[PDB]
Amino acid sequence: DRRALRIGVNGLPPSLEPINGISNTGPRIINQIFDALIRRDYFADGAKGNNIKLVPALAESFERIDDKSIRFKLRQGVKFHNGAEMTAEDVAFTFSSERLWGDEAIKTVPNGRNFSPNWDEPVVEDKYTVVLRTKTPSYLIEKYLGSWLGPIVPKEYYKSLGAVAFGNKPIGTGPYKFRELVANDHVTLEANDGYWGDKPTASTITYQVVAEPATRVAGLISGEYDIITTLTPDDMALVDGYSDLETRGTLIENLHMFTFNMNQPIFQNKTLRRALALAVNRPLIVEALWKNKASIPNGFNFPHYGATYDPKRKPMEFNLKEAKRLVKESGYDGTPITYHTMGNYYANAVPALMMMIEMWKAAGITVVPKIFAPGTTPKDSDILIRNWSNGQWLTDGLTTMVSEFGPGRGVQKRWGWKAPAEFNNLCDQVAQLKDGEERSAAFNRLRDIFEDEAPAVLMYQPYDVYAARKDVQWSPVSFETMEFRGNLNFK
Ligand code: NA
Repeated sequence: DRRALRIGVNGLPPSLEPINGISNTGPRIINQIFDALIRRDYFADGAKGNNIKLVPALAESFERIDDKSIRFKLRQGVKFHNGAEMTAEDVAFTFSSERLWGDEAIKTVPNGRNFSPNWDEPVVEDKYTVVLRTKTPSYLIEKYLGSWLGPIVPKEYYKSLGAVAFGNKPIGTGPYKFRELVANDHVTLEANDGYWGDKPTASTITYQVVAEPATRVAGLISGEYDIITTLTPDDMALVDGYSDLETRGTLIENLHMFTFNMNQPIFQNKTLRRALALAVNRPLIVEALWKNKASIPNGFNFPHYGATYDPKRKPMEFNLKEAKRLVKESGYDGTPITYHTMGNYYANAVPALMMMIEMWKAAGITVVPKIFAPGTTPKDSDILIRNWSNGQWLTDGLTTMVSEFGPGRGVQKRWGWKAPAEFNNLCDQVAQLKDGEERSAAFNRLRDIFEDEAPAVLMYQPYDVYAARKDVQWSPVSFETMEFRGNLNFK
């Protein structure tokens, strides 16, 4: 018979509503309850969980009909876990102004517009045909629909509960249905044997919260968990030493960085930001703390961007002499500069910060750690430097250089980055351009402006480490989620 699967997790998301649950901990549950119109086929063509190939999922087929619209022909007879049939009304509601990107929608789905292209209202043409469209040109609609924005929600059930209550009792069409949630303790899912895709291989999946990695590792050894999440390379020797267990790691499409509150006088100008960027010996941090498993990106540039990945782009430079030169040009007077970090919320954050403080001290810059406890929210006027992480969530270069650092977004509006006019004009263009030499050249120009301006300093692409009992065949994917479709067998 099928075995129950137990996953020892770092935590649970604030909600299981597909958008509001977007976090380091939500997608690994959400991916099981819901399906999107398009699925990223991570293991296609022998790829090691990193293929960017998008394949139809709830959409039987789709045809792009112009630079801003796609007509989807949906699978018919597919049911949500409540017994309701999925139709074009459910898909239109999922990406409607009412639920997702209108002004009232973002009161209960705050990131609905942030994670969306410039949508126009979906058009339901018949029971199973829906045109999803943007107001302005967008050759990124397919990638958005294959991203964490994509999960299809049941209109009648979602509308009767609202986004918050739906988040505590989600209903989707996915291989595993929601059974129960005990806040910050566990989520249990059950096999959806009415699933339109392959039969689920686990009878139940339990995500059990174990805050401390050491206790997660104990639980795996003891037989409490079959898989455990959120380990670092340092934990690999202990786990791999057991003949019944093994680590399963992968580079993830996330970016660890530090950024500045550019409203502060010292960071209004690019000079000290550039001095702080050029003084970081990123290879040293990667060798010492990540066992050379983390990757330094060659600019704001990753292979999963696809046509907008530039493999020939030169690496970001460590130039202590040029950093010292810029410290003098900035007029820095030795006042201590705080670096806000919520402990090791981002893996190895305090150890990396302690190494960077010494690199900054070498360039003649005094940076002091301000390790704020979790839950606390330091006010903006108190932040000088702060660590940040950005999930590189589309299989495209738009996210996050354009989505986070673009015009009207946080880095410019809230954190005062006065980006050069060409950067904002190229940001607007790459959202609308089709992939080609113009689009690829514009991203390289945006990358050059980003490095020149230093609104943030890219540290590295982290290496995520899972551990599992060898009798559970399951491979990680290059994203902060877990995929069990064609990837979960009990030996
Ligand atoms: Na993990």
